[PDB]
Amino acid sequence: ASATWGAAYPACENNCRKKYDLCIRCQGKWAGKRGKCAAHCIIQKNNCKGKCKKE
Repeated sequence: ASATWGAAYPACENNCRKKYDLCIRCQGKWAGKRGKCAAHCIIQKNNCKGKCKKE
């Protein structure tokens, strides 16, 4: 009706969805930082949703 967007930029955000899932290196990279390997990486896919989407 009005706020009909998302299929124009999708990548812009999808990139962080993959990223979030390509960032959880709870092993090695996050050798013990597990608790945050997760949270940390999820806030990415989510921050993205505020840079590409309006909802």
